[PDB]
Formats: sequence, structure tokens, C-alpha cells
Amino acid sequence: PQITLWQRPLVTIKIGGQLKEALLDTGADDTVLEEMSLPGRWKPKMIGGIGGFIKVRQYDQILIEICGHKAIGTVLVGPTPVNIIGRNLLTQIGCTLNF
Amino acid sequence: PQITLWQRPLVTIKIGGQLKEALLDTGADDTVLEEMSLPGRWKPKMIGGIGGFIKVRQYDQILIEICGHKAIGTVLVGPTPVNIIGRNLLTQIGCTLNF
Ligand SMILES: CNC(=O)[C@@H](NC(=O)[C@H](OCc1ccc(-c2cccnc2)cc1)[C@H](O)[C@@H](O)[C@@H](OCc1ccc(-c2cccnc2)cc1)C(=O)N[C@H](C(=O)NC)C(C)C)C(C)C
Repeated sequence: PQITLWQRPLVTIKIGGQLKEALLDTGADDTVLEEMSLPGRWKPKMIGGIGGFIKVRQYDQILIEICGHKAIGTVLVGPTPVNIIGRNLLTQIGCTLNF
Repeated sequence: PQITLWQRPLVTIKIGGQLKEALLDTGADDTVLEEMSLPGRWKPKMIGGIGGFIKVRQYDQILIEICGHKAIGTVLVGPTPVNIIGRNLLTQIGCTLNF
């Protein structure tokens, strides 16, 4: 579809059988979700953004559905104020910026 | 043009007669630029990012050219790791997300 930016580009995503709201963020290199439980091993990591860095748990090869489109990739879990879908997954669903 | 997301969507912007690179950021409500000098009075604003909140200087009706597209709007100046072109300006140049 074509999503305008008059409002925040929020979409529904499905991960681990849970339905959640997330922001399509072209400014984010990675995907970061609110604290939740995921299967498998994880690695500690620090990610920075506006306001500084936060500590997150890194899980690889996680399956996520974005507006029907399935995508696999790394997902970071931590104290983020909003769920962020970054470029690592945006590319997988063929999302592009146009003007 | 059509921009893919395999790399950061960095573009060249012109402001105050100078060229700088910035990120087309759909995850940002506002446009935030690294410390610089701008004309006029400024007002205070507190913005929140992934790592917390930071104080910035708000300048209004600032002319900024993004990839040949002229825009005039509000720009925030503060301690940001990178220049960010937010939705307030992306809408002015007709930018949309597609997939
Ligand atoms: C390498 N690091 C990244 O790639 C990081 N990217 C960013 O932070 C992007 O910024 C560019 C950027 C790129 C690289 C580095 C970097 C770092 C270290 C080293 N090198 C480069 C630093 C910044 C984002 O799109 C940013 O813009 C946006 O984040 C999403 C968001 C939206 C709403 C609330 C939110 C907060 C409070 C209430 N409601 C919502 C909280 C967060 C955000 O903070 N939006 C704000 C917003 O819209 N707030 C409402 C505006 C005002 C900026 C990711 C790991 C998340």
C-alpha cells in the first residue's frame, strides 16, 4: 500500500502469536520492541538514538508479520517507549520511500 | 525518486547556504539538526527519543532544500547524533512509504 506521513506510520504486526502496534521507522537501523519474552538465546547490546543509549536483548532469526507480509530477522527487546520496525525488516517486505 | 532501505536513507540538504547530509526519517515527528546557527528568536522544546528526552532550540519558518525540493518549516537544533528530516518536512515534499 501507500502510506502517507500526515500521522505516524503505525501498523499492526504479529510476533510470537501476539498482535502489536509498531512504527515503520526508516531512521532506525534495527527493530526494537517493548519488553517481551522470545524463544532462543540472546545477546546483550546497547543501541543509541535521540536521548542516548538503552540496553536491549538481541534475538536473531525471529519471524514477524507486517501487514500480512512475513519477514525474518534480528529483533532487539528493551525499554523502548514504542515498538520500532527498522530497515533490517523494512527491506524484507519491499518497503521504499518515494517522492 | 524511489529510495530503498538497504542503507540509511541519507540525502543532501541545503540550509543557511550550506550543504549537509540528513536522514529521511519516518519515525520522527519533528526535524532535528545538529548544533548550528540560525536566524531569529527560538523557543524551547523537549523531545523524546529512544534513550530519553533532550532539550532543543525551536526555530520557525526556516527555508531548507531537500533534494532540490524547497520546504519552509519548523526546525529543531540540539544534541543529535545525526541530522533528521522528520514528518513535518517529509509531508511538505510529498514523501510516502510504499510496499
Ligand atoms: C543507530 N541507531 C538507530 O538507528 C536508532 N534510530 C533512531 O533513533 C532514529 O533517529 C535517527 C538516528 C539515527 C542514528 C543515531 C545514532 C546513535 C548512536 C550512534 N550513531 C548513530 C541516532 C538517531 C529514529 O527514527 C528516531 O528519529 C525516532 O525513534 C523512534 C521513536 C518514535 C517515538 C518515540 C516516543 C517518545 C516519547 C513518547 N512517544 C513516543 C520514541 C522513539 C525518534 O526518536 N523520534 C522522535 C519522535 O518522533 N518523538 C515523538 C523525534 C522528535 C526525533 C534505532 C536503534 C531506534
